Amino acid sequence: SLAHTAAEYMLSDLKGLRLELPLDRIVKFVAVGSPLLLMSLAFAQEFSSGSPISCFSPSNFSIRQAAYVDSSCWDSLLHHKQDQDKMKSLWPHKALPYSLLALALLMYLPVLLWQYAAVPALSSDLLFIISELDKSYNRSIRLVQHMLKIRQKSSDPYVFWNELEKARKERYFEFPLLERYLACKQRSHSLVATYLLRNSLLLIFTSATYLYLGHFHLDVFFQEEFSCSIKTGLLSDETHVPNLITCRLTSLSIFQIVSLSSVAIYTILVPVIIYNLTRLCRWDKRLLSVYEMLPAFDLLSRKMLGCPINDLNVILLFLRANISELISFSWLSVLCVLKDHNIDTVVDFMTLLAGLEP
Amino acid sequence: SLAHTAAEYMLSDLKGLRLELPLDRIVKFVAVGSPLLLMSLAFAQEFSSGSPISCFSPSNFSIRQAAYVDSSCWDSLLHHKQDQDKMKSLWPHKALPYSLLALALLMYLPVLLWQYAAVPALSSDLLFIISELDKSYNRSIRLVQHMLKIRQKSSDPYVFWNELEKARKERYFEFPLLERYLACKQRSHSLVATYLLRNSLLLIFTSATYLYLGHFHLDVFFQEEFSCSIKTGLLSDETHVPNLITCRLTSLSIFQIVSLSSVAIYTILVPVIIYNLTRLCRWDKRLLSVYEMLPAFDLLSRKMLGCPINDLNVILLFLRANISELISFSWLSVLCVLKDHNIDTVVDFMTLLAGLEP
Amino acid sequence: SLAHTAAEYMLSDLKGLRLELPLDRIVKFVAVGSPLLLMSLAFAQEFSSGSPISCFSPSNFSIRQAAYVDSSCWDSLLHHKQDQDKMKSLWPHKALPYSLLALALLMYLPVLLWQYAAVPALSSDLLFIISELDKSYNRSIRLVQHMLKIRQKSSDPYVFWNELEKARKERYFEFPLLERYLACKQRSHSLVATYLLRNSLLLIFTSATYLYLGHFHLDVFFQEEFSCSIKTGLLSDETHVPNLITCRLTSLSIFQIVSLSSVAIYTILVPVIIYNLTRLCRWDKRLLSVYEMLPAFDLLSRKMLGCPINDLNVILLFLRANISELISFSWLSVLCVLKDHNIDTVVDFMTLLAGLEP
Amino acid sequence: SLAHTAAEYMLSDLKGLRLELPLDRIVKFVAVGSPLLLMSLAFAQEFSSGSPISCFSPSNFSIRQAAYVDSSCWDSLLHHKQDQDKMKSLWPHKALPYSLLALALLMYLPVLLWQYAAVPALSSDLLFIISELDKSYNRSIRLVQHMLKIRQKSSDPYVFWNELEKARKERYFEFPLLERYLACKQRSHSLVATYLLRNSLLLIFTSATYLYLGHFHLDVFFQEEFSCSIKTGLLSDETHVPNLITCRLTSLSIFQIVSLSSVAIYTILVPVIIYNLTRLCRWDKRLLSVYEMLPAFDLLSRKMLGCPINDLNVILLFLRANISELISFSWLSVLCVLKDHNIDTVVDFMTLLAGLEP
Amino acid sequence: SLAHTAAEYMLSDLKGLRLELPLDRIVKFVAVGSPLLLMSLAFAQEFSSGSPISCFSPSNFSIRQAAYVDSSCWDSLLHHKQDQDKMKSLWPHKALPYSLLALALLMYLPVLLWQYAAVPALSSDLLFIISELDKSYNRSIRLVQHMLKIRQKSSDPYVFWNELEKARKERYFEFPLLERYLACKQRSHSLVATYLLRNSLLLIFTSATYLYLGHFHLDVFFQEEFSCSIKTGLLSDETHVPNLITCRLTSLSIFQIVSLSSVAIYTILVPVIIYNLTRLCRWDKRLLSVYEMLPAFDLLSRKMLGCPINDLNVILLFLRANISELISFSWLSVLCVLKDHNIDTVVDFMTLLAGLEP
Repeated sequence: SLAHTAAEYMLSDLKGLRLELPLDRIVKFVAVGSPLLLMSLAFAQEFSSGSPISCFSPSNFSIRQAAYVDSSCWDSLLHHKQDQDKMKSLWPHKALPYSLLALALLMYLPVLLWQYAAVPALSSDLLFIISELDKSYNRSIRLVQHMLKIRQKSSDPYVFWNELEKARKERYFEFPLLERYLACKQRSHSLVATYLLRNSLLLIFTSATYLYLGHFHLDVFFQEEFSCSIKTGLLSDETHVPNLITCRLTSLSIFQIVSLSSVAIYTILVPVIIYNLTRLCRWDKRLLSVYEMLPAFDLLSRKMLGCPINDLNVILLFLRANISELISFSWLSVLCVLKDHNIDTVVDFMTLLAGLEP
Repeated sequence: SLAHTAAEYMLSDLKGLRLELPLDRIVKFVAVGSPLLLMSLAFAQEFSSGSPISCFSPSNFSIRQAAYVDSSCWDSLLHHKQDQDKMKSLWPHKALPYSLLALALLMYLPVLLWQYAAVPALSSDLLFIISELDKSYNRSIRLVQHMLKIRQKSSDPYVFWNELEKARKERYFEFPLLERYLACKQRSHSLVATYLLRNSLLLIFTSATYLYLGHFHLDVFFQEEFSCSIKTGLLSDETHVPNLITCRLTSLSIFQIVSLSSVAIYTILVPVIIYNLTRLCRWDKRLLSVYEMLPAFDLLSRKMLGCPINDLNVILLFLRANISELISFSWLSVLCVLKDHNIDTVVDFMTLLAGLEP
Repeated sequence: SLAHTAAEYMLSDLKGLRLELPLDRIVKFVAVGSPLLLMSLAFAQEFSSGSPISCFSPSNFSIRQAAYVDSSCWDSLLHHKQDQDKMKSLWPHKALPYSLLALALLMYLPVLLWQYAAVPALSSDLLFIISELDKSYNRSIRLVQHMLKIRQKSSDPYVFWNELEKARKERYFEFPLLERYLACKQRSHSLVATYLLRNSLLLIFTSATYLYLGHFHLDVFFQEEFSCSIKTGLLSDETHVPNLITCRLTSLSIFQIVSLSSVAIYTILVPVIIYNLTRLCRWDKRLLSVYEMLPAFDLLSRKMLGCPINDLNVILLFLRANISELISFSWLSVLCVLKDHNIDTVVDFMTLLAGLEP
Repeated sequence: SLAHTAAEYMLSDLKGLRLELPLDRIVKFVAVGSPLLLMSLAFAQEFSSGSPISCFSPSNFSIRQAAYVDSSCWDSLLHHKQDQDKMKSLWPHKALPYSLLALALLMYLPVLLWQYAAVPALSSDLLFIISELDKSYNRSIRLVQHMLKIRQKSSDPYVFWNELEKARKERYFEFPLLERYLACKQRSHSLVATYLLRNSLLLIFTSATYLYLGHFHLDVFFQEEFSCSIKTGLLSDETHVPNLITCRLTSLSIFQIVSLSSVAIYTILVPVIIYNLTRLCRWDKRLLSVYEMLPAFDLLSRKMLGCPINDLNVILLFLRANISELISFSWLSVLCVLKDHNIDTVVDFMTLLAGLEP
Repeated sequence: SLAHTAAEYMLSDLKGLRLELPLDRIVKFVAVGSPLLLMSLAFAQEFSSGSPISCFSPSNFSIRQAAYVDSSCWDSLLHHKQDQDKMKSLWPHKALPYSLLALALLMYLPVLLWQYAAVPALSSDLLFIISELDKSYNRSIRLVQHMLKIRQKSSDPYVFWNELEKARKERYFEFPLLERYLACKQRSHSLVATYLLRNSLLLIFTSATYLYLGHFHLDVFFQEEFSCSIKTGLLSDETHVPNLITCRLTSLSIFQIVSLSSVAIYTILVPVIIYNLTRLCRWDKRLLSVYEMLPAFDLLSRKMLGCPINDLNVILLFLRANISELISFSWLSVLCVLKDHNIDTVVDFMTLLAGLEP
């Protein structure tokens, strides 16, 4: 089955960045692999359908004539009701695998749009961001060996403030270019549209699937017997039954169960994308108390105003997922005992020098 | 069969930390792989079922007519009893693989929840804790070694009872950051909730499986013959049998054996999760006797009081399984001969000094 | 099926250079793999063909005679209409896989032409050009150190208003090799033809596919029943039906869907080739403002005049995709804060020393 | 067949330690894979059974009726003997694959028990021993090499019986850390119970297999023809033979051969388990003569007294297998010429210094 | 087929030592893989047997009745000859696969026992012997170069006939540990018993195969038609043929060919085993003429006395296959010139100083 090779080629799980949120990956997995899995279950493995149509041909017919009768109606699914002659078609029974494959291909479009429209740019931005944090951290490394015999011998305030205010105007406190980079990036409105459009495509496709299931299905759902005709052409001048009644659709149960599963999976999937969309509608101030004290992280906390829709929200959402890899997976994360005005200041710095890393 | 592929993808066996207990692993393996194995056995390998329904059609029927007979009843499981006209359905026979796959997928949810909502924080805490405790070694053999050298130069109270306080309560012998970190953790109640929910989901899934097996199964269990009807539609105006009796279900034995095995496996597996849950309801004091001597290992034994339902219990339980990789898989493990007040204290030192460590 | 294999060898995704645009890549993917996917869907997997034609032979015929009748009309697919005796053929039904394979093979010609007659000559140019232009960061505030420091040494115009005509404009700063190379490349008109030919081949082949679908298809489209003759040879002297009416094509629906999808995919693909060919018809000056300040990058924006159909256009088109490999993954992409006269050009400068890499 | 996959997954052949004896390994292999091999041979490959039952239906019956007759008795194996109506079941014929799979999975429990309840503790207790034994090597030859500085030019009585006699009491040569450890492990009894349970499980399991083969088999062994009944339900009101006599079991020979092989393999396997049980019941004093002279091995050759049940026996048993890895695969193994009171003590030493390794 | 799987698992082709003689390897290959190859050839691939028995049922019988007749005699092979009622059985036709697999498994036991009972000690001895023998190179050139250098400074008896006793019988030109090791080992008789038993097991298995082929085969060899009985049970009260004559065995020729090949292969194999056995019954003295001149190799050449059945014989037998790895793959192998007492001793020593090892 092509479902397996589809699952292998597409839907398959720089050098270090996490470019996709776990919830987005879960949503993509569930929305893309479900049609392929349903197609694999329906037309392979357990339920060997064989022939999807059976016909009650008269006993006078031979084997090949019965095969002709049952094969000339599968491609001509038409109910010749006696109620004029409203020939109702049951084409979903034949087009179900095509619809499943079309939905599987369609649900992959937002993934490609995200991956190609804006991923080199985001990679460039965050790569540059991480390319100078390491060098500034190295520039901040050469303070502990300065704070070992100059800091120790003192009457507490002076050196543990005195050398700090000496280091305050000293050029390893004010960061080189971030003060302008963040101003450039926050105001630019280019990358939020990609996120919004990616979520809107999934919502629109779910709505389209609902419309498809509500309009074409739900009508031929409890219909299992239909009467066809063979003498509708060159065979009209022949002596046999003019209405080959009681042609039964063998795989009706598979049809119903596939429809129900397709409805249910997207029904439970709907609110997750809405939550992801609403994630960007607010300014996240969970850990902002500890951010305003650190030199570099003060700038991230400062530019938190105005409309909550700009590139800064997405960049911060991606950095928070990338703030714990190997180097910021440190004191910053360990600074959880500082979440509970002259004592708090000296308590906060003692904790900082307690984790003196080397 | 897709059971093999499902076993390949899901249920397939930082950088050194153990993020799962062996009992939890065996529980997950047994609860996940069992439905897949049952599905593989039931509809593949040994017993090639062929057609799960056989029909005793009258000899006047043709081959294609008999095929239509036996295909028009496998999707219309209905016992047309003469007792009015209660058509009892036998749909579990058709839906057994569906139920098995659904159970296998449902039982994978707690593993995903544990992986997504608790693994990173617990890994971070374990990393910080191990990085702090590995430095506790060169603080009781390298810092305390000047108790044996001074003991032989003096006698009793001012050499062994009056120096254990000015050295134990010394700056190099304190870990205040670790004490504060565990003090803030013992108040937390987030990560224990993940464990409780992970076990509770398995409990409710086992209960739901019990209701499913007790309500739908156990009724169609000893019934192997049912009389169907064909003239319930456009075939009503025809001359043949109106009640085509004795349609026999071929794979009843597989059904019964699968149901019995599913009952037995989970009946055996039930108390294990209960024991896992009650593991957290007590404070474990199996080795505190040797722990309270060490500098850093005194703290984790000190903050051991009050209600046991908290984060520190979980982190310590995971730490016990994580205390023996390559570094603490040493003297700490060898500290078994000191498990049996001023006699052994001078003799427990000589065993400790006997090891020249590197 | 051969479609899977052809997808494995053909269409499978120096040492760092990107010689193909992503739009070109996706165009090639969706132009080459689409007929292979259609062929795989049409004659394998979900829809099991069996026999592509059914015959209504008289009941007197045996099984082997009916098989002969069925097999003697597929290779002689021929409508003997009574309307003299215009013997219309329905050969597209038989020739669809051959046509699909021919189109799939024909789609590869522009790709191989570009890979053979364009890649090495252009790759030499890219390697050489990136090689000179790398020598621009050594001609930075390392060599322009006495320009920011001369602000207080010297005064006003001959600092950062007229200092550039003698101190900057001198032999060390300028590059004669670029001046010699770019003019000759501008006058050259060799490689400007390969891109146009490769796009025009795809356009011509699309038009040919349209003509094929409009002439041979769209006529035998709703025809599913035709009458044949078997007494057109050595069987003429036999007593049986002289014309065997109602030979039904079982796979008419697959034919219709294949034709419709083939039309739709190429209709969607048509404008992208036009966009790609028109990409070269204009000069891109999006980031020319920041290019003319830099020493080496000034020459790229200086030779920007005349007719756009030149080698330089393709060179810069491929360079902008490779301007972010690992070393130019830096300040030039960083300099977004410079896209908003005395304060303007100075602010151009301390932004350069902020990203001083080491 | 699932037997192949079961063989790959289970029963598939620190970092250098040998935690398993070869005899126990071969016992596990021949006890686990044997039922899997029998299952693979019995229901696949050479003997393509097809249908396990053949029925002599009357010639009036059609093909479908005969198929129903032969399929309605395989799942209802019940001998309707005329001797009241003691309908006897021949259910082992249908349950043989289930029994084989149950035994194959069932034999694997002791392996898991040994791997989970004894591997870590034994690995640690043996690793400490080998680590001490490879860290206390230099004090066996080079220790007396400095005493050999005088030995070359000093009289034997006072440089072989008195000068290095004090070196025996010296600080450098003594291993109390073993001396207490051996006794402490000797007083324990935790790990011997795991070995005893592992072997007793195999013994009980073989006896259970014997009970199964003696009670339910050995009765339907020469029976190949049984007479069934079809009119035992809704078909009672029909005109045909009341008993479909002479239903012959096709695969009786496979049944008999499988039973005989299962009996013979375990009959051959029985004494090895007993020998492994009694291996622990005695002191192994094969090489105690050379152990009592060596520094570290004197302690190993000191403590063998009292009851034979202790963890020390298992530890030394596993150490003997690992005493020839790469470093103890040395002079100790070379010391085979010292297995044949003033000349014995001197010949034993010039042999020791003859193999002075570097 | 299991033949391929067995070939992959069993019979599949320290760290440098060669512990199996090429002749032993080819003997094992041609003795183990031959039955597997015969089984793979005969019961698969080219000769698709299908049904191994054909029945000439009367034309009145139906298809299912004929299938019953032909399936109830394959498992009941009994010739109801009219000559009382000597029902001769033809069970080898059914048991040939089982016999072939049993022979294939039986021929592997000596390999396993040799692997498990002789490899460790032999490898230890070989490693010891090589690690001592490789030191002999700097023991005849680095130590005896002052034999021809002094020779030119004097004349005859005190320069080439009186110094050969002072220099040869010196401390550094002696190997006491090695000579004692060989003295101890030539008394041993453990490893030689393994070789003798390994060869005798193949001999007895060959004789058993001959007995099996001569007792059960060679009787049913030209018999292809046997008359069975079907009214030997519940069918006795029926109206049909009491003697269903002419049940023809389809696979007689392949049976004959398999038997002939099995006889011929082992007939060819027999003398190789006896030659391998007789290899140990003599002292090999081919290159021993020069072995008496090297210092260390003199001990290997000295102890050729008494009965040749010793562990020493086997240790040199495995040594000669291992004298040409990389280091003794040298001057020793170069020494072909000196295969054609003062004259020869003085002329021959001109090579090592000329052919320097430095």
